[PDB]
This record gives sequence, structure tokens and C-alpha cells, in this order.
Amino acid sequence: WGYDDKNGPEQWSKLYPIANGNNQSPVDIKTSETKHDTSLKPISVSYNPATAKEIINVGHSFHVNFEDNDNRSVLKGGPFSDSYRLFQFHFHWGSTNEHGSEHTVDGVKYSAELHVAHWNSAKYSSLAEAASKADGLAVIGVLMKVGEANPKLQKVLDALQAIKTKGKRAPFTNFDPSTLLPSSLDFWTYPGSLTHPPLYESVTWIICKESISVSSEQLAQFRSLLSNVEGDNAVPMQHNNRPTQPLKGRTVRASF
Ligand SMILES: [O][B]1([O])O[C][C]C2=[C][C]=[C][C]=C21
Ligand SMILES: [Zn+2]
Repeated sequence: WGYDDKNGPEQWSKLYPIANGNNQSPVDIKTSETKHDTSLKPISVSYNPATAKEIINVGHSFHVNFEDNDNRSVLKGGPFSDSYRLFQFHFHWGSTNEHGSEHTVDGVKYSAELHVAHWNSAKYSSLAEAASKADGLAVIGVLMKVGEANPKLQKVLDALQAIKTKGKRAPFTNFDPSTLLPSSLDFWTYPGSLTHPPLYESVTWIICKESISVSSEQLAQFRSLLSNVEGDNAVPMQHNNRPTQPLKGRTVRASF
């Protein structure tokens, strides 16, 4: 699977029939159809920078992984009763500034999207166990709006020159990804899925209403990563965003 014409999102259903499921992500959030929910607690993140571990080129994207052996780095509150343990963050982007987010709001496409992913350590013993369970994953989505350079991205962008090609990985330490989140953690929540294969319907989404900034030149650093292995023809990672999927009668709830 990938994002090219032949192996891309429009084709994922052939190998992953859940692609056409009832809880697929991302979605367009229509703000006139959201239900303000009075029971939603504020989101609480508490991350320890010593849990940052490694940055990895996974061919279609790059991942920043965290040590997840204990509750040093956790998400609580919002719609959750359970503590969720941080394990990774990553981005999605598009081939130009005009699109690149996965979620949209009232049909508006942003330039990129940050995913901060967690797994339910109250109910499950591992990411591998949690990843296929309806209540297994909690993911914060942040819409990234092209504008002023974002200095909070600096450690992440500076690291990419060490993982330029598929499979390269490097240590990535002493980093608290709560620094990437917007000042307001006002949010939308809905039940959905992973946004690429295996597309499990295991994610409770927390979509921030406030965007964060990113420059044109910072988005170019993402698109200059290479999907090929070292020594092959260079193939830039131009895009990795999935189109929005049908709500199929899900309710998007608003904290605000
Ligand atoms: O974009 B993704 O496929 O769906 C959101 C959750 C997640 C978490 C870790 C890696 C990938 C993904
Ligand atoms: Zn993602």
C-alpha cells in the first residue's frame, strides 16, 4: 500500500476491506452538525521528555517513537475514563500548500496535520494488543495552517537530514511533544480509525479547534524526505494524506 495512483487510498479497500467501514477516518467536521457535550472534561497531557526514543523513515512518512513501558507520558480527560500512554507522533502533508491535512473543518483543507498517538494502558498490556480494540487508541489531531515558521518544529526538522531514506533511524531524545500543541486544547471528538492500513477502527479522535503554524519552507523539508532506500533513484515523499471519509451517522462532539 502507499499514496501513489496504483497503491493509494482509492485502492486500499481491495486489500483492507475495512477501508469502506462505518468508523473510517479522517472526516470533514461540519461545525453546524456538532453536538456540544457538557460531560467532556478538559484534555490533560503530561509527557516526560526522557521518553523520546527514535525518529524513523518509514518510506511513506517519518515517525517519532517514545518509550511506552510505563505511565511517564500520558493523556487523560476529554471523553476518556482510562489513562492513555504516548507512543508516537507524526505528520501528514500534501504535494502543495493547498491541501495536506487529513481532517477538514467546514470543507477547509489545511497544509498538514500532526497526529499524537496513545494506547489504552488501563485496559491493555501493549500497543500491539490495543491497536485493534475499539477503545484501544487515542489520537490528538492538530491542523497545521501555512504561515509563519513554527520554531517548536525545529528539533524535528533538524533531525530529518539523518533519516533521509527509507529505513534509516536515529536516536531522538529529550523532547516533550506537548510543546507542539496549540495554546487552547478546545476540541472535537468522534470515534474513528487509523488513517492508513491497517485502518483499524480503534481510534478516539481529539481534533484541536485551534491550528498551529508551519511555513512553506518547513513543509518543503517534509516533502524532501525520500521514500526510496539509499542508493536507489531519489523519490520524494510528496504527500501522505488520506481523503475524508463518510460519517455514516457518527456524531462529532464539541468540548466548547
Ligand atoms: O495515521 B495513522 O494511520 O492513523 C492515526 C493513528 C496512527 C498512529 C500511529 C501511526 C499511524 C497512524
Ligand atoms: Zn497519522
